This record gives sequence, C-alpha cells and structure tokens, in this order.
Amino acid sequence: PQITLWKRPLVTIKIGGQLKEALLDTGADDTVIEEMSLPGRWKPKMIGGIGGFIKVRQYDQIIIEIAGHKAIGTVLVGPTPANIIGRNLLTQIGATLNF
Amino acid sequence: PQITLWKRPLVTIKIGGQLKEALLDTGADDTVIEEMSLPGRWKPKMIGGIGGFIKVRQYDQIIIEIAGHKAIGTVLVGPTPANIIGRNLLTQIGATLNF
Ligand SMILES: [Cl-]
Ligand SMILES: [Cl-]
Ligand code: NA
Repeated sequence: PQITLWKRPLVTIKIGGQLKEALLDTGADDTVIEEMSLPGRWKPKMIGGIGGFIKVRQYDQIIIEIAGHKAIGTVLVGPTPANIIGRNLLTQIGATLNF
Repeated sequence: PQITLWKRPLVTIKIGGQLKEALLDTGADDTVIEEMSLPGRWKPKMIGGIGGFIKVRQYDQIIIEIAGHKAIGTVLVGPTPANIIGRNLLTQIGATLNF
C-alpha cells in the first residue's frame, strides 16, 4: 500500500495468533508492544521516548505479521502507551518513506 | 525522494532562520523541536509518548522548509530528546509510507 498521514498510520498485526492494532513508526528504532505473553527467554533493554526512559523485555526471533506482511524479529514488551512497529520490522516488510 | 529505513530518517530543516536536523516520524502527531525562539503567540501544551509527558510551547502558523519542501503549521518547542517532524507537517510535503 501507499499510506498517507492525515490520520495515524494504524494497521493490524498478528502476534501469538492474536490480532492487535499498531502504529507504523518511522521515528522508532525498535518495535514495542503492550504487555502480552511471548515464548522463550527475554533480555533487558532500556529505551527512550519523548518523556524519558522505560525498561522493556526483549524477545528475539518472534513471528509477527504486519498488515499482512510476514516478519520474524525482535519485539520489545513493556509499558508503552501504544503498540509501535519500528524500523527493525519496517525494513523487513520493505517500507520506505516517499515524497 | 525515497528514504529507506535502514537508519534513522534524518533530514535538514530550516526553521526560524536556523538550520537543524530532524527525524521524519510517522508515529508523531505533532512536530517538536528543541528549545529555540519563534515569533508570535504561544500557549502551553503537554505531549506524551514512551516515557510519559513533557511540557512544550505551541506556536501556530510557523513556516518551515523540510528537505527542500516548504510547509506551514504548528510547531511545538521544548525539551524533546530529538527534533521530530510529525504528521501535521509530513502531510504537507506529500510524504507517504509505501510497502
Ligand atoms: Cl498544524
Ligand atoms: Cl495527499
Ligand atoms: Na503564530
């Protein structure tokens, strides 16, 4: 698709067999999702946002579908105000910004 | 241009007679710049995201040039960790996300 930005670029994702809404975020290095259960072991990570820093759980090699496009990569889980798809997965699905 | 997302999508902007670097951020509703002077009236605002909220000054009808493209809109000024061009100005330069 070609997604304009008059509204927030929200898409449906599928993770763990469940559908969720998430924001396509070119200003995010990483993908961050609200609390949910993911398999395997996690590693610690500190991330920064407009307000300061939060601690998250880093899960690697997670299967995730983004607007119908398959990806497998790192997902951070923590107290984000919104589910965000960052550049680590935007690159996997071939996303570019154009103007 | 077409901008890939292998690295942060930073561009040069001209605002307030000043050149700055800023991040093209589809996950931001609004444009937020580090402390600087702008002309005109302003009013206070709180904006939020991953580590909570910060207080900014809201200036309306500010002319900006973003990678060579002129636009006008609201610019928020305050202690942001990064200069960000959000959707309110991305739309004006015709920016889309494509995949
Ligand atoms: Cl505006
Ligand atoms: Cl348009
Ligand atoms: Na003004």
